[PDB]
Amino acid sequence: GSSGSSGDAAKEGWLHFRPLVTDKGKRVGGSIRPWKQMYVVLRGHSLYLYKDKREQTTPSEEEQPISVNACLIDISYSETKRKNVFRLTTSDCECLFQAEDRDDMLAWIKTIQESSNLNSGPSSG
Repeated sequence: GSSGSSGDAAKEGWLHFRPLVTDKGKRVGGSIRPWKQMYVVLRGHSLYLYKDKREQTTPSEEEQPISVNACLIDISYSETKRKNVFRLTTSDCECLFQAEDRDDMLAWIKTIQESSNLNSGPSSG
């Protein structure tokens, strides 16, 4: 699916990004911030978040990009009042992602899981 779908991002849409931790050499007592709502865009193998949908062409503003090339998605536990939420863990850091409609959620999980996974698809012919 190349040279067709407009844009340069596999998928895009508003989602709640809740990181588990960013630092390692720091002893903190509790998460730094709760569920954050920022436009999340998937371009290639990196996740570019945005506090607003004013402009995508440009990179993030304050939140650094996260690599998903080797991440691990898993339907977040079914305990959080938040429904249709998938948990993603990148070799660099870990975070969460919520959705609106189940159908929509599944879409993301797939799209991403497809990017991270080996791109050894049939590119012959």
